Amino acid sequence: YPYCRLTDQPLSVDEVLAAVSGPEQGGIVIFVGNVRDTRLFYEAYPPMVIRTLMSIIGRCEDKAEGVRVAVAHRTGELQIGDAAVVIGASAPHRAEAFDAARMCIELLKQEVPIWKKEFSS
Amino acid sequence: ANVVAEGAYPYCRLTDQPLSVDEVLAAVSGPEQGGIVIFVGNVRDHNDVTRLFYEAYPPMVIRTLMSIIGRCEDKAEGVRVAVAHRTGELQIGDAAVVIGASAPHRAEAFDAARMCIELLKQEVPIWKKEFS
Ligand SMILES: [Ca+2]
Repeated sequence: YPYCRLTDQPLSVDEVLAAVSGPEQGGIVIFVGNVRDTRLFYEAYPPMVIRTLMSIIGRCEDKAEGVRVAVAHRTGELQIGDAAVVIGASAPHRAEAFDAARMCIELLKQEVPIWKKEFSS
Repeated sequence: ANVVAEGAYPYCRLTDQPLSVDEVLAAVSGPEQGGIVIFVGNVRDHNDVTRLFYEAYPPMVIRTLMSIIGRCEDKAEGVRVAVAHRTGELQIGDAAVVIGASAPHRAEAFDAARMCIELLKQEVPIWKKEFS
């Protein structure tokens, strides 16, 4: 199965990178979505979100041969500098890894149902 | 062997040692960088060892990389690009290049990363041979 995580813990670039690596993957694209410049919370129902993430991964891998996609999304409280999402896509060639990573994040942004809360301490 | 531009310098590293995603990632991170894209170009197999060298003097290659970075950064506001490049003897699976690009938003980060690798491949001349 693909690497597909929804967690309250800091995301791992190492893990996403490893999930997507392999002898035949010449190109790897990794997207990191960081929190920019006050408290921030992500609230989600994990079963629904994870299912949605799996759907997205399947559609992205479907575009070209040898394409591997991994996704990690964070929930809970976040700080400036924290990764909210980490996406990895690999392919024999760089074009297909760029295509899959970009497709993955656009779909995620459009589809993953999430509540965003902002208040001030 | 390692040469790296640190501080205010744009991140540029030439080495014969294993590359690091984390270092490149840190190099383009910032309070206002909301979207970050990393490209890793790996040695893959076509039926086990690859030797890679510059066709030019390393300082010439650095000038080239620094110029490429400048141009990629000039395309939009808040764009940061970083390049790590490895030569010598590499294994199947080894990273030959790690590129990082960041920006306030994701679109410019993807643009910068893609532009960077494209300019690199057409402007940085590399001696490449496969061995057994
Ligand atoms: Ca050549």
